[PDB]
Amino acid sequence: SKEDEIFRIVEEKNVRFVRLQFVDVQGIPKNVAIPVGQLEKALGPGIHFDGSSIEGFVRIEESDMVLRPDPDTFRVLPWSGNTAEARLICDIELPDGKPFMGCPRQVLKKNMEEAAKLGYVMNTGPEMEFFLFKRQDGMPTNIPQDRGGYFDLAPIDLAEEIKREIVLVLEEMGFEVEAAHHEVAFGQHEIDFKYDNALATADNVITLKYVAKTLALQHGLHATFMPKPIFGVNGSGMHTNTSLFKDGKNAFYDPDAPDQISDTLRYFVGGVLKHIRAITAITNPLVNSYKRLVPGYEAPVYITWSGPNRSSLIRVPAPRGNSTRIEIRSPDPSCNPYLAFAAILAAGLDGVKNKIEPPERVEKNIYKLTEEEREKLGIGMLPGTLKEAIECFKEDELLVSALGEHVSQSIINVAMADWDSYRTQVHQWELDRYLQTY
Amino acid sequence: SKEDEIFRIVEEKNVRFVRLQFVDVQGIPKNVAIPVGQLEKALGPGIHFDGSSIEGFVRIEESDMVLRPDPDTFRVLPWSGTAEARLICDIELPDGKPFMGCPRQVLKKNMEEAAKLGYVMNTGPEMEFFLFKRQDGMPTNIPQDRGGYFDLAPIDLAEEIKREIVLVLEEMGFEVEAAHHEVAFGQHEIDFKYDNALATADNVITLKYVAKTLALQHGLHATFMPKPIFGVNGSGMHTNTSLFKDGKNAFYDPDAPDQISDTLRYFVGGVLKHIRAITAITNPLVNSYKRLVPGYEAPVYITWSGPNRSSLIRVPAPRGNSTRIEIRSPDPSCNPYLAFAAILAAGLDGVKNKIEPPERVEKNIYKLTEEEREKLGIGMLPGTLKEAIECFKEDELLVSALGEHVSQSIINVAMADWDSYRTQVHQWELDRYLQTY
Amino acid sequence: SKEDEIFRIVEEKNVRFVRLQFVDVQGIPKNVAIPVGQLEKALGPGIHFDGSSIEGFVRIEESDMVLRPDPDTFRVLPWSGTAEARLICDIELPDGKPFMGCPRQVLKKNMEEAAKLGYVMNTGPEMEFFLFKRQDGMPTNIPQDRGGYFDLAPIDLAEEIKREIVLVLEEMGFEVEAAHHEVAFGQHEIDFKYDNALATADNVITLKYVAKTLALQHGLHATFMPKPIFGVNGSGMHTNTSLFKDGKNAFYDPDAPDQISDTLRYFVGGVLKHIRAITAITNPLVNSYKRLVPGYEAPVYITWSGPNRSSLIRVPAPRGNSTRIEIRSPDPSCNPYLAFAAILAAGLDGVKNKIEPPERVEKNIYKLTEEEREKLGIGMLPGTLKEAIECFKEDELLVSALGEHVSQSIINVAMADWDSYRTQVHQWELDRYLQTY
Ligand SMILES: [Mg+2]
Ligand SMILES: [Mg+2]
Ligand SMILES: [Mg+2]
Repeated sequence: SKEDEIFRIVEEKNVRFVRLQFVDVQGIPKNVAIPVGQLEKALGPGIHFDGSSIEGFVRIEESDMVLRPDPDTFRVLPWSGNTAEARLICDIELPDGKPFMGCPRQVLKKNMEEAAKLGYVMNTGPEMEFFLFKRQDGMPTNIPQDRGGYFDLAPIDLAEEIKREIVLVLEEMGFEVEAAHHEVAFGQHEIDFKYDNALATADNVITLKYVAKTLALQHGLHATFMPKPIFGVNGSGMHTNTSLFKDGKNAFYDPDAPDQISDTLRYFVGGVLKHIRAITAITNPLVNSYKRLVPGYEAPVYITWSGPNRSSLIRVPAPRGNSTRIEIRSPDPSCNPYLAFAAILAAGLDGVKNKIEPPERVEKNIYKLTEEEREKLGIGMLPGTLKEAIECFKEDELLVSALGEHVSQSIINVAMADWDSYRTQVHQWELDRYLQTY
Repeated sequence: SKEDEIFRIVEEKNVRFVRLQFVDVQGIPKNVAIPVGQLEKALGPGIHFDGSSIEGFVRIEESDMVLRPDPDTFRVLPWSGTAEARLICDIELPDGKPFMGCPRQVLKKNMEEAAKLGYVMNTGPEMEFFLFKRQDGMPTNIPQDRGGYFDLAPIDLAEEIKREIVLVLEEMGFEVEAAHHEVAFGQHEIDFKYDNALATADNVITLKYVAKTLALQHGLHATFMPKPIFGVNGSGMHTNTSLFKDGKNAFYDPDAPDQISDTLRYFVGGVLKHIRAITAITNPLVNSYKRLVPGYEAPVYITWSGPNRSSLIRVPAPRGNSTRIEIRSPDPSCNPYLAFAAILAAGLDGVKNKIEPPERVEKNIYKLTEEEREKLGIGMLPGTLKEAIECFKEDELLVSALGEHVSQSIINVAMADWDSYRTQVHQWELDRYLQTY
Repeated sequence: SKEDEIFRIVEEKNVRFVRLQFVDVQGIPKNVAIPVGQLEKALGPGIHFDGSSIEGFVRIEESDMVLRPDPDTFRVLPWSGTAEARLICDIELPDGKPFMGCPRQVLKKNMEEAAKLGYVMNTGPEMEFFLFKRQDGMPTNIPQDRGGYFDLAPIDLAEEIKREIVLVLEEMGFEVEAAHHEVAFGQHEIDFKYDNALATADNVITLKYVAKTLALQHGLHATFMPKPIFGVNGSGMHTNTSLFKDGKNAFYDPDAPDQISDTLRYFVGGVLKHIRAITAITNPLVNSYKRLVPGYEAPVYITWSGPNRSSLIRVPAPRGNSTRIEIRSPDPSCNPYLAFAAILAAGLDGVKNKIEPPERVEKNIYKLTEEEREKLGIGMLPGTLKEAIECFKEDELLVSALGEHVSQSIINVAMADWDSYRTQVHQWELDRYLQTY
């Protein structure tokens, strides 16, 4: 069985500790370290723990929970020197064996199972943008490690060595990396890995953030997936490439169709656009996410879909065949990948199941359009603030049902907690603008 | 004539310079210094100047304007040298036509419309302000002391400067009523007697001028910013208002319940009707809405009541020629000329059309639940500056009273501040997300 | 095939990453790092990427491009780790059509046109560059030493790093000819053997990459900026050029005077004809014209001569298969692909139409008077970057050879730099005028 190979690897690689990973609703990694002597117990009945101290999980009066590891996610952490360490991505179950409704990974699993009913397997291949910042007195800052730009090369790109270190580590963990390059903003970078099913890709996203932040710390740096850490430079975003597969073939490809795109592609897009306002509360979960998604500026805030036009929200790149896909450009890397993929799959399937026609394509540069011109074309915009998107998310009956009322309420609780604090704040901008004059 | 006494004062006090004061749409004082030899020219044909560089005035292609001083506003600045004086001015065009973008002219227009019905509006504002330290010649938001409400020295470290301000004000003709330390650190309040809206607005601009000037002489910075420090009280310009007709207080009616005339209730009904749009004038800054925060001890909930200090409109105890309402939503950063005009037009709309106000609310509105407020139908003010500007655009009455020119200037400056504020990355976001994400 | 040997090298040298190199219109190197597992995909269908964020490439609405590597350009970077390799790429569109904005494709096109007549252009540039100190991790313009021409240690403090660069270059297949300290402080020059224009341009981009990378490893900053220090020499990319037809040097003719063929003179006549417009390509920066200053020891005067090192075009002594002309006006900051293409098209226009060059000038052109230069009809290059861009707009031949797309990109970036440069208030102006005016 799978558990036999796990213990075979432990004896050979001399693994002495296993980390039992999972995420809260926010997507922040959590783990318990156990000696390898408890591994038999962890893979059997599971390791109990107190969930009342995890964000958006359970209450104090019913706090006992259980970690149910996923055997396939077993990897050895390469940065271990005598004394190795391994990790297991876990699901959360209740003491009675019932799956915990609030576990984000279980949510994606549920939505993937529903998609399997209809014969669809959603593949996702995200484009992770991130920043590398300096540390000052052991504390992270928002100072770029280099002042380079798009596709730049050393000596303008000062992070070639650490990016080479990150990619190598990932490959050692079974990743198939496709490309790595310096992004537009100062000290911004992008690592792209090969598409996979939603669950494996989500596990990979959480893993990549762990590896990136870890090695950056070893270099005296700080990696951050925050959407808009610096004002005046490009924000980091998570362009999510998506495609549906059915009967082993790309369900989005249809050679006998215009532009060689099937009606399934169009209906999937129609559903995603139909719910995009509510989805943004998931894919752009921070107050800071809307300082990148700002109306009226060079950002994918205008609800449109087009061909290879990189100013719309949903792009349809040139490749066809088994590479036919759609690129959703609104999400940013701070989102919970399990919940983001779940919300996109739910909306897209709602479009396929119900034959939701998408709007006309907009092959023009939407960024250079006038508000009057946008009104004539009926182009709407995404929520402007976090509170705006949460209100939109509350009303989407399909999304709340697809994510579960437990998860949905936790997302609303943490968001409105951040907002109620942010709206009361007095920022430096207000002093710099009014203090001398008034 | 008035001009003759002005020159009598000049020779006695040996005034050598005269400042020609006015304000842009934002309420910021503007002035030109002319030698006393040019005073005869100013009080006659006026002094020409360039209006293209004043906020919300005229374009570059038709920029020549004329300052027309109001002789009643002549005062000698008590900080001499080489004495100096000042004149508040109305802005006119070269052809003698009044410039309908001038805020002071706007108030004059709405008051003339009130005079058509025989009404004269009186106002008396409670001016809250902060006294902050200067660091390297630049102003800061550090309180000059760490005292509180009605505190006495040594806790109150600004007694000597408040004594100087009140003295200067009284020398300038003010009838000061009281001064005291306010709730927040280094916060204070000076109250002066009421007067007609035009007089009171001139007093408001003068008080800020006197307070800010003397604060500078003491190495401090007086600011009328609404919410300069997070976590402490904010500055609020409570505005007491009353209408007078045929010499008597139109808000008083001894034969009525609570001795409140129907003109009072109708006036309140109209103010509450337009209060969502008035807030763009009375609370014009982005920072204004860090004091007018929903769900906190702040006059955010649209209600009117008696002496209950938690409602938006308060009707204090005094009756007779002292009957008044107190509007507590404004803050000191508003343009007093525009704020009084917007309140006057809205209140007269209530009287003109007999707009019944909602039921009073004498309970503690701050301690009500969101569920309780919905049962009583209590609404809220705009939450942000954009929200209020959007409500101000749709108010056809207010835009017509203030004038399309002034209204457009207000919208332009507000959306300018907003488009800059909404794109900023603030420290709060880095403190909240940088370490974990 | 070539692809088979690439994978043979990968296994032996244990290469794990491959960089896909190219350049924007400005000549700045750009690359994408792909794991060696993706190399099979790159050499087949190619690697797609976004071209909207590359300078002077494509718009946002049609941004999907494809990198198509040239297998001949595969080299292993001698600074290993975890070995790394690189491939120079041509940019194509998703439909397989070549992107006519790609500078490397432009040179290819003009070379194909030269092949139509049986000509192959050869180039060998003399690369002058500076070695500067780093302060707080940022580059500076402080010379690493204070030495001069052909100076030896300890005066020359960059012997160890030049030894490293040449070693790396030779390991990358370069045939290095000589290296030495140049005139200015911390200035140096490395010369490598000539080759065809495409090969040599790849060598130029590689040399700057190797020089700048190793300089960083030693804590320095190598810069190919034309005039980074006022009062010392500037960096110049003398460009030796020759044409080959039927395997022999087309510029050599033993039966002719000075053993110079008519093809040589006609080629020179065409280059001089368009040299005012070529300068926008060969000297593309504002800073380029602080080295090309009229009235100083700099190749500014449009002339051609023999081995006289003061003319714009020099015909060195070697004949036979070494007959060449040396164009001394360019500087290292130019895009070598675009510079070689502009020179080729202009020279072929001279050969095609038999354009007679002006009389040679074998005297010291720098020591001539403005009066003397007018008698001989000697012209001058553009004085500023705007002057050269205006001359480049009117050159219908050059714009057609480089292509309307690349030409427009060049004009856009140049006028962008100029509109920013012309509005600046420089320190020189404050030093000259602030105290007295
Ligand atoms: Mg990107
Ligand atoms: Mg008070
Ligand atoms: Mg030389």
